[PDB]
Amino acid sequence: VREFRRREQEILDTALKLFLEQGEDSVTVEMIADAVGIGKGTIYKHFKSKAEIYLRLMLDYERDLAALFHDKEALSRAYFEFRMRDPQRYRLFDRLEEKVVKTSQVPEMVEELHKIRASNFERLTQLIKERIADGKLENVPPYFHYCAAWALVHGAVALYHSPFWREVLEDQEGFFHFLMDIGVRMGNK
Amino acid sequence: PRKVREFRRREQEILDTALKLFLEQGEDSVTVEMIADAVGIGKGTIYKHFKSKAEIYLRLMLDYERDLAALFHSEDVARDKEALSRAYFEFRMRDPQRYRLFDRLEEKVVKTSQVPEMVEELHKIRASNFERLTQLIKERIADGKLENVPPYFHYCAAWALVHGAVALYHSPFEVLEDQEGFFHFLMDIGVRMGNK
Repeated sequence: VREFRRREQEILDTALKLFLEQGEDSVTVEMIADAVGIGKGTIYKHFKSKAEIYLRLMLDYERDLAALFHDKEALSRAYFEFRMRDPQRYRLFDRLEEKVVKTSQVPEMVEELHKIRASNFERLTQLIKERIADGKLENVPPYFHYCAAWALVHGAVALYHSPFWREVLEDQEGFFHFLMDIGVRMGNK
Repeated sequence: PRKVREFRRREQEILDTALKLFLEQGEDSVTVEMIADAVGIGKGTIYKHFKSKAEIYLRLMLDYERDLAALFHSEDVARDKEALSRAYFEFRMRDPQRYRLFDRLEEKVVKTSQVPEMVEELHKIRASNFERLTQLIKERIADGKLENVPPYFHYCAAWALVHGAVALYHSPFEVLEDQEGFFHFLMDIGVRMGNK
């Protein structure tokens, strides 16, 4: 029943933690089975392969993003918070783009991923257009704002994996909120 | 004199040619003999300038750092602190292929035992450039332009924006018509981020 959920989200949450601690190529399905305490027979009733776990973790990420779009300033801020919390996951997903998404594996899930990604792209573009029409954002093509936000998030994720960040940068949580302020205010009219 | 001027002219032609060949065919493919042949000299002559490809690598990086240092000697009759801040983003964001090349060379030659005198040189100029850029930040904070947060906040934000812009230009994303207007939009954003 609802108990199917406990397992599912337990394989999901275990797999991801495993993937980020030890690299995803090293993590096999038996390992996620032992870590949660079950056999790979029971793994298969939930996820027929690790690629289904890969895709489900990405589909769940896009679904949480979509939930966010359901105060435009507070929304723009909560979008940068969501994109920039957890840089490790963002990098895992960037890698899975070439390892799983751009292949013939789990094609029904990959097809749904494209659909929710195109839909999320449209929603954030609409937020940009409304902030433009509200006079907050500069009246340039919306992909100016879209690609600027893409660059800022991408470079912030890269920054979090750097020796400067983990050894010289002091107040990491204060900097995090500074990054998000910078995100809300960029391109402002 | 003449002999040194033609020496330095050929050195520069070697560096211009090596860099072009590196970006066109991937640096790992390009031998010194490929470079010498491209400039029309032999191996014996190119050896008189750079004893190995690794020395060409390091010299290209040093040249970059000396270019950045000279940016910080812009006179104020021509560059105020806001104009200098714009010129830094301009210098940083033009040439994404070279930025991406220099990232790879960091692993290949800088963090290794090849050409240790040039590498020691590189870290010294880098430290001076870090101090120069931090100074510009602190002067813009004191002028009321930048938000009064630790200066490394602005430095890391500037790093993140340049890094992401370079990755944007390496993406398959026809998405960016009017790449010149967006380039000047990105520079305004650079100048304006973290403003009070």
